[PDB]
Amino acid sequence: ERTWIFSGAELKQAIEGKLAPDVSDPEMRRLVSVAKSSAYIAGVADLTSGSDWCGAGAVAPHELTDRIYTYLGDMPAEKLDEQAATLVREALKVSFPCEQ
Amino acid sequence: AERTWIFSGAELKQAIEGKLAPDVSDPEMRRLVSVAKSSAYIAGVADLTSGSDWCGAGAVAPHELTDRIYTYLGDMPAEKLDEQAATLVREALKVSFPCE
Repeated sequence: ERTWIFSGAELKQAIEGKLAPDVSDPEMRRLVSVAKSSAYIAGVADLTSGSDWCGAGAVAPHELTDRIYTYLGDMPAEKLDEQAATLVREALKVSFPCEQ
Repeated sequence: AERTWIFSGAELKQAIEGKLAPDVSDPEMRRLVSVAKSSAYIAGVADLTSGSDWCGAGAVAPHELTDRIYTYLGDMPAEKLDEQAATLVREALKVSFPCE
């Protein structure tokens, strides 16, 4: 019943530099791994900007990764097995809420 | 600047083509990092919208998503490709793999 490309656990591993399994090079596993996490987060952040979270023009990419990493660190194993993107949306919404 | 998005459509199209990692000097590594970014950006959008904007995640291979998105971005004029990539990914997925 898993159909998602990244789980929360895998996105957390990507941020930590651990999600380039098909890369044999060392000390360039890290570059590919964090490129995946940054780009996955960017997909969710770009799509949801101005709807689920606000202030895209005043937030640096590194700040998005930091908030998401903190949030994923808060999640128990059952939530981290679910799709990563919903967790990114939740992190952005609590971090950078839109005025209701 | 009016632009707040991390990837434009033009940048996602360049990433799929292996040309969005300018601070990576080894050519093969530039290509690997670039396509890692495109795959992960698309995955963020695809995972978030699965079962709502597009359907079939269990049966469609990741490479098929990239192929449909690349075709779709190739359909867009330059002004539209300057907009956020994620909404273009959602549009590509919705026309390619519609729900109900």
